[PDB]
Amino acid sequence: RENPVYEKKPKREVKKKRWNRPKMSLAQKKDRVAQKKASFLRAQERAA
RNA sequence: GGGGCGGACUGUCCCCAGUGCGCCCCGGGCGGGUCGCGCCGUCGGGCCCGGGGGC
Repeated sequence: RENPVYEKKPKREVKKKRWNRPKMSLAQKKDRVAQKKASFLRAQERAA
């Protein structure tokens, strides 16, 4: 009842560090499947 | 399409291969959007701009 006013905590500058994985692009996710197919083919041609 | 810097990720070649991203350097090719200059053409427009036989 004496001092009810609220004071915001001072803001500290961010170092701009990303903590979570970013979204990979179409080129990356297409190269991934291309090389997956290539790897499977090259493994199977030997395993046979 | 290249190089450098930093980094994030993928693949049963993976000691290796491969992809994107932010910055810079790029020698560049492409076209059109804007502006400037030069040249060409107009029985062009400016009462047919201005200078030295017929209406």
